Amino acid sequence: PTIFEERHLKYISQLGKGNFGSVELCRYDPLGDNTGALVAVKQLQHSGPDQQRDFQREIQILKALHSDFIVKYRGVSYGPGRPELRLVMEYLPSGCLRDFLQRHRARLDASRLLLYSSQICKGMEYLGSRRCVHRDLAARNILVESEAHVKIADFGLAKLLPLDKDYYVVREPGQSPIFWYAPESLSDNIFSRQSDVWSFGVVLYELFTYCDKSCSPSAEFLRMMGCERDVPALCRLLELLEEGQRLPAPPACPAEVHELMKLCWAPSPQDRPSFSALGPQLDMLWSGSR
Ligand SMILES: CN[C@@H]1C[C@H]2O[C@@](C)([C@@H]1OC)n1c3ccccc3c3c4c(c5c6c(n2c5c31)CCCC6)C(=O)NC4
Repeated sequence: PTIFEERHLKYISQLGKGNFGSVELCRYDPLGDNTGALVAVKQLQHSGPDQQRDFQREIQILKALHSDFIVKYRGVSYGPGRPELRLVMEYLPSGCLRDFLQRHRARLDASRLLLYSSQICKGMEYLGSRRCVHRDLAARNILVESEAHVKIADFGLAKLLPLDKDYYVVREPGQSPIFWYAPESLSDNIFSRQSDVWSFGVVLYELFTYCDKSCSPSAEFLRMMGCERDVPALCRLLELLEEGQRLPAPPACPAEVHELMKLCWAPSPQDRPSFSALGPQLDMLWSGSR
């Protein structure tokens, strides 16, 4: 079904919380019988004729998206006596990539990481064809369908590109540390398919570091910009980036992987590679690891 009756959505537990709004695990159980399917339901804690307009669009977007590497949309639920709208998506028990990479830091080898990279690239190439920008690409936003299959989640920050432009100016930031975004995003609030690419490079980094805290983007960068005094991090970060400073090669990270990484971090958005050009490059490296 596409429209879920509010009263048949049995709350199970909390899946996650955001700066605003949240996602919880429920089970659609009209009988109470417990044979209803479990789903992932996001809802806003701040309903007003403004952020709802954003949520409305978010729902339409995910609904229009048809990719194996993008969290699947199930329906909506015009909630409890309304303006209490709720987004219903599939539920992926294995959780998000972030924790997965930590729980399985062992079993996971380069080819597998490349596989996830490849699949993420794919779901990203597709989004681009839909004139859409994710804005918040990160390992914490990637979910696991199965051992060899991941998907992109959280489209709460996504933006549809106006027909006449290849970029969007959004004052609202993403939810990850400033070290995940493109310079133009940080200095001029400009996001685009090319900015998604940059953040994709950070994801790559996260994968090959297995989302370790010691060598995470923040950790490496903070211990790299430690300088000036009392200078906002944002300002000192941009400065580092302008000087050619980029994240290092994660320990035991194949050389080639780090080179693609650096490519994604081209100061100029037009110098970064496209997802369609990245995909086959990764597929090579994957088939190169056997
Ligand atoms: C660390 N990141 C959060 C982990 C957790 O809650 C979040 C907030 C975030 O995951 C994208 N989350 C969403 C946010 C916006 C739209 C959809 C989701 C979402 C979704 C799921 C999900 C899960 C968890 N989180 C999930 C989700 C962790 C435990 C495994 C399942 C899910 O299974 N499908 C949609």
